[PDB]
Amino acid sequence: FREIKGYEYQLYVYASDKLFRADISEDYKTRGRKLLRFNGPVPPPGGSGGEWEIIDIGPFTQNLGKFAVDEENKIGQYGRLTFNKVIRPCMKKTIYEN
Amino acid sequence: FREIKGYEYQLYVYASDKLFRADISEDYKTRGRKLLRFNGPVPPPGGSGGEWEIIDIGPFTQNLGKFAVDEENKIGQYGRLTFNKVIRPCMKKTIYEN
Repeated sequence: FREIKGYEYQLYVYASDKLFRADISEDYKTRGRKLLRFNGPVPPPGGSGGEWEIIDIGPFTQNLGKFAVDEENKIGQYGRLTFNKVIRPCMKKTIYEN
Repeated sequence: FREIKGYEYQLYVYASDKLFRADISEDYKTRGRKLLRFNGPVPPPGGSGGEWEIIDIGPFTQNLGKFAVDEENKIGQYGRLTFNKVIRPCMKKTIYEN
């Protein structure tokens, strides 16, 4: 916990006049960067703090993991994957209407 | 801010015995789900809290946005995009070595 492994940056980015969410990893030692997420268009953030909480890892959460693996298998970036389980911590963010 | 637009779930998921980070959106009204991120393998989370902070939107952050758009243009999910700007809030997470 003394040695840094890397960073993750989460951005709201306007491109072609539409708003996207993008996540970027940056390795500490090599400075190498990777795009992890780029989705939208998304609503602009409110001037107040987002609402987020850790949720349990019961059946609903396990099912989100199954969904994620099923959707990733349609993409194929990592070959054919077999879902094992979701572990703690799981986070839920609630996005409110303007 | 009274009406919910949807939720976002952030998971650590084991698939084929490797650990990935996955993010899922869930629309409130339709319950429709989308995979937004699935990357790894990633280190397992520590038993303590992750370290995260909001950072300014100066040149370094603008450059992360340019990177994100350049990388998304190599994917093409949204056509050819033109970077405009990164807006607040931008978040930085530090991932420490085990």
